[PDB]
Amino acid sequence: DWVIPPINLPENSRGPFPQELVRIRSDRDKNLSLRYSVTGPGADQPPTGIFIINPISGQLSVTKPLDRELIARFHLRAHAVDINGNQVENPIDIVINVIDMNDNRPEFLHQVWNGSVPEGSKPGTYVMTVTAIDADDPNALNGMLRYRILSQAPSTPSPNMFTINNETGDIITVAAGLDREKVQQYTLIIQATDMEGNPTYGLSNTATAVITVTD
Ligand SMILES: [Ca+2]
Ligand SMILES: [Ca+2]
Ligand SMILES: [Ca+2]
Repeated sequence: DWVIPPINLPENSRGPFPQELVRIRSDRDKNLSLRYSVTGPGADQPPTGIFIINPISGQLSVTKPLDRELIARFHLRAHAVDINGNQVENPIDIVINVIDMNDNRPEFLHQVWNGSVPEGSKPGTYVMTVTAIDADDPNALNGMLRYRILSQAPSTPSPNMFTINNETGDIITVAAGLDREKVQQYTLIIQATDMEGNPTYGLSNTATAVITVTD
């Protein structure tokens, strides 16, 4: 059977509601006198009443701003009986996909990671891996994040003893001169702006790390 073309709607619509879309209707009204209704979540079920369908005509409409993070796609189903309450057309399916929008800053799991790194270690050594997550869609720039170190402290010897794999997020050293008696531990702030690190559309957020130099 031919399948009904999916309506794609982005969350956080700005109304006014009800918004207009498709007009699902049966060609029986060519002599008959139909009447419609919808079913399934958003219709006659939780959120009950988000998708309404003008009994007559068939305009299919949505009554509120949506959010992909609660329900991404809707599997509604339209029906049609004639005024003598028969049943002329088998219920047809309808899919309302909800498209992603970057409306979720990235969280960092632990807001305070900890770790160590040996005494005076050769550069490029691996110290620890911090990570973050983003509720927005993963195969999307709204869910693709990148990490960077905003600050280090103490500021000596070199005010940049570490680095962090912009993609995977594991701290690495690039400078030498680590001495647990000259500096027992470091405190770094870690940012993780999303949108593929994009600075003017990515939503940032932070967490910090304490690197304990091993003796
Ligand atoms: Ca949301
Ligand atoms: Ca985001
Ligand atoms: Ca989202």
